[PDB]
Amino acid sequence: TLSILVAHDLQRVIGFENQLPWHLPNDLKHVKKLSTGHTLVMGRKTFESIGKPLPNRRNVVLTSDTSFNVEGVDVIHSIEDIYQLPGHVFIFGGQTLFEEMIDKVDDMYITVIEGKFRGDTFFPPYTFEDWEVASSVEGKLDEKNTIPHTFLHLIRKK
Ligand SMILES: NC(=O)C1=CN([C@@H]2O[C@H](COP(=O)(O)OP(=O)(O)OC[C@H]3O[C@@H](n4cnc5c(N)ncnc54)[C@H](OP(=O)(O)O)[C@@H]3O)[C@@H](O)[C@H]2O)C=CC1
Ligand SMILES: COc1cc(Cc2cnc(N)nc2N)c2c(c1OC)O[C@@H](C1CC1)C=C2
Repeated sequence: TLSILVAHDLQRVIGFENQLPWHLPNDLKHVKKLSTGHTLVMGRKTFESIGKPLPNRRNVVLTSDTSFNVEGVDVIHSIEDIYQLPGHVFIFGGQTLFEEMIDKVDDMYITVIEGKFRGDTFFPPYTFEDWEVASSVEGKLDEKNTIPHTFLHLIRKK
């Protein structure tokens, strides 16, 4: 199973200066629940943003750099390697990966951040005429999660 996993704001911002624009623990907890025990596929810049492989799952980085060899990371070098990997693979970012994979994945786990952030990287446009809402669940606000957000699970129609 091939999934996108992504947080994006009302204008589909995903990124600013190689970090997330928002502070939102609940969504990182969401990511953790989903991807633990499974595989993340991520491009190099995104990996460099996370810095270390995420515990307790397979971390796969897509890069052209054949020097690349990082303890705890699998390297692949073309998009097409993605479809080898076994099990539930989450496409994990960034803009270039989402743009490359969005027409190819079975389904997407999106967190809509109900906010307008300044960004420099974006999730590509998509339509609900294409994507059916398997679930929509409001995140809870609290001291430490103070931006409204909705967990969507969307499945390619038809
Ligand atoms: N909100 C969210 O859910 C998430 C947001 N982000 C954000 O996304 C942004 C990063 O996106 P972006 O800047 O596009 O970078 P990416 O993380 O998508 O990585 C870009 C790099 O990935 C590698 N790559 C991509 N496609 C290929 C390919 N087909 N073959 C070989 N290598 C490939 C290249 O690495 P190289 O040049 O080394 O060869 C390329 O430079 C950041 O701002 C980050 O904060 C990231 C993940 C999640
Ligand atoms: C671009 O930066 C990040 C992207 C991401 C990617 C990411 C974040 N949020 C969502 N919903 N999907 C994603 N694909 C993460 C992330 C990032 O910064 C550390 O942090 C980690 C937390 C510490 C364990 C997890 C994810």
